[PDB]
Amino acid sequence: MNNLKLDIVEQDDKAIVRVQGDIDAYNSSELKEQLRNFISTTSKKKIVLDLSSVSYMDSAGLGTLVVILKDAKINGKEFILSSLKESISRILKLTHLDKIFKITDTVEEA
Amino acid sequence: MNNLKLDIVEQDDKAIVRVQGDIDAYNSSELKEQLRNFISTTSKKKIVLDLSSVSYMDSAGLGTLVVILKDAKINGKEFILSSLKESISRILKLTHLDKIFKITDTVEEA
Repeated sequence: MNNLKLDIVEQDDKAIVRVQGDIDAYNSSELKEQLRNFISTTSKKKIVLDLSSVSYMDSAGLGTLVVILKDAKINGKEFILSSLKESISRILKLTHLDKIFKITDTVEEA
Repeated sequence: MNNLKLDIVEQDDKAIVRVQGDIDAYNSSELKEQLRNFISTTSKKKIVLDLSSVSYMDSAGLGTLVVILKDAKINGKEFILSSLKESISRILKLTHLDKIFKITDTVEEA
């Protein structure tokens, strides 16, 4: 159970979570619980995951993001994925998860 | 790494996979592996997962199903989820994965 570094910055109406590392079976449980806790103790209405440094995701990772999106909405927050690298934009289009996730080009746009 | 048993039946234009057990982190890799191989052998155009005995799915499980749908289509096949229990119907709705999966009420309807 390896990498996964979270750099969180809150400004405007956004809680920006810069994710370093890939989101896969080795750190998806860690990702879920950090986001879980953060969502419960932030005043911001939008939670933006800045994936600019994420190059890979596996099925465990996609499943975790899907449920985190749900947990966020349960909490009354908007969840957005921003600054995807082409490999991830690719994976989301192929699996049609782009029909579920709100996705912006840049974090500022969210 | 516990349960998971696949009862496969081919008839008509479809390959019916009766899944016994839960689709979770403990057997999602196995699930993906059997389906992968099956999808590569069968001549049926439709692959139907009869989930009537599946009571639970976790994030690893949902993520696996999403990529199996993808791999299925890659192989030119139709992938369908059928006979869901309400717990599962519930989860797919909450996560909005019902926007991705073709789901039928019964296996015969697929």
